[PDB]
Amino acid sequence: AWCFGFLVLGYLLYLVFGAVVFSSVELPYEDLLRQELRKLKRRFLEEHECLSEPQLEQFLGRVLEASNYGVSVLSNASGNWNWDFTSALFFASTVLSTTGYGHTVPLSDGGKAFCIIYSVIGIPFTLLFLTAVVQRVTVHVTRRPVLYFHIRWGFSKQVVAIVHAVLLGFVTVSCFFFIPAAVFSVLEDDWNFLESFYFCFISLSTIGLGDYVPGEGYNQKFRELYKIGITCYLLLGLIAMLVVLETFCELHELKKFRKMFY
Amino acid sequence: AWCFGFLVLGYLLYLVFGAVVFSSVELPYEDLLRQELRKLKRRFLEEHECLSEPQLEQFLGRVLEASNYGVSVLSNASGNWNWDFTSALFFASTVLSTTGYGHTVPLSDGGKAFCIIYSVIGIPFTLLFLTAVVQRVTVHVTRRPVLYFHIRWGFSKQVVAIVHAVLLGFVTVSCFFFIPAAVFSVLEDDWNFLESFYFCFISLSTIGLGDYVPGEGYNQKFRELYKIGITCYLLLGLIAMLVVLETFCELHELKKFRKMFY
Ligand SMILES: CCCCCCCCCCCCCC
Ligand SMILES: CCCCCCCCCCCCCC
Ligand SMILES: CCCCCCCC
Ligand SMILES: CCCCCCCC
Ligand SMILES: [K+]
Ligand SMILES: [K+]
Ligand SMILES: [K+]
Repeated sequence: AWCFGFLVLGYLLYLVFGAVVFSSVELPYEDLLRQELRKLKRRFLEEHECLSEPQLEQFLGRVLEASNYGVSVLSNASGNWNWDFTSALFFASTVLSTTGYGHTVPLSDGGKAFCIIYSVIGIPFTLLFLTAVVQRVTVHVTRRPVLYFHIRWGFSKQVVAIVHAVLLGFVTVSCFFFIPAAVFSVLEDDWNFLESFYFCFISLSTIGLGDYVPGEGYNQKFRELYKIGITCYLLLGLIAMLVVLETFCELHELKKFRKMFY
Repeated sequence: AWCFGFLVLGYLLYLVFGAVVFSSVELPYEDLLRQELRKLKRRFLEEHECLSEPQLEQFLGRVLEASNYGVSVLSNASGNWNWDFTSALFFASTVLSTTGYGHTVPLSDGGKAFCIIYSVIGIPFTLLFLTAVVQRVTVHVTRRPVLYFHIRWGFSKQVVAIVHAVLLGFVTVSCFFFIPAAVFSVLEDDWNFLESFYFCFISLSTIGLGDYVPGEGYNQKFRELYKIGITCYLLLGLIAMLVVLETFCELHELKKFRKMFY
């Protein structure tokens, strides 16, 4: 009934809350870096006294645009190749999965045209693949065992459904957040558990903001195999998430909530 | 029946197709830029003959990391502020909407911890808001008029549903892709219709790869109002997309397909 307006107001106010706290958290840091660059650049020109400021600007602009794409001039402009076939496979999985990883400017002019045609057919297609798998998977993982819980012990399905949903909710977080976060943290030599879990969450959830992809390690050994394994893991984790989500919707308490709310 | 395996093989082969074409499209361009930096940096050191290469590396690394975050040293390190309250509001809407816009490294250490707690409660919440609105909206926009089409002219609902779905599919693309792409293209002075439509598609779809957000224009006048209007537009466009998607699922031909497929 009228409560629907309450949800909209609460949600929009929640968004405002998120915005203000994000600004407070990131404003002193960004200001600190801004001040740091505003002294470092000036210092560079000061001590050298041999280089000109307008002339430096063209070089800085070109390199910065290059790093916006994702190619760095560091290491004699010879870092780990960024657009090899394997990384492209990770990129395609992340576009279809809607995680959308990539750099500040991800694709060149021609590649933005192609993405549109590729994705516009491949999003309903991947969605069709995902729904079919969760459908087939959910019957085997969740509905059929609930019947086993219902037949052998002969007690209320609703009690089983809540308990089954929570236990599944725990295993998937255990198996697909805590364990992978540990794996990535030990593997990558520049991360810790919090940051690795951040990547896990932002990957299994389809946010995928920015890039922040494990694999940018210089002189990585099995970079290709790593890339293809984190792609299969990503897609499959989205399935597991899209199964625990499905079971929660089936629950009487949650499905009743949405209907009573409306 | 067995056809399910055919879908999985076709989908995975489709992903491989996307990867190879993406690599071919982006490999010569990235190589060209890589070669260009591999001559430009060397030229810079050559003509100046006053600056040292290892000493330059620290400065380049610091600035490049700063631009990975999204703060540029250009314009005397005083460009349009990036983390003001309004931009943060756009960022929060894009995290909840799962579009995930942001730079190569979007958030500092503290802000990655906060995002997890904020999003983990706010994704089921925004999802709950979205489903409620499409539910209420769909009845008014689609079901009730279909009844008008069904009562007044008294002919097959299925014919109406297909025709109604296509017409709705046309209006929303007309109203929320072609028109906004035109608006952004004329507004922003550095884009054209193709690129603007690319942003529209990647925004209404939850991909949102990289950043590529209109608003980075230097000396923008009404940047704040622009930011808040493109946030309301983004969220609302996701609603319209999540309504045309819903109506297509209702169609007998499409719902039959998924069931016959399974
Ligand atoms: C790829 C299909 C569309 C997007 C699906 C997004 C699912 C998000 C699930 C979030 C689960 C809860 C995380 C805390
Ligand atoms: C909002 C959170 C769940 C994800 C919904 C994604 C919807 C994608 C719609 C794509 C429509 C393409 C039309 C041509
Ligand atoms: C029960 C079918 C699972 C299929 C998983 C495919 C992962 C690429
Ligand atoms: C029919 C209700 C529409 C609500 C729109 C809210 C936009 C922020
Ligand atoms: K995304
Ligand atoms: K998404
Ligand atoms: K994204």
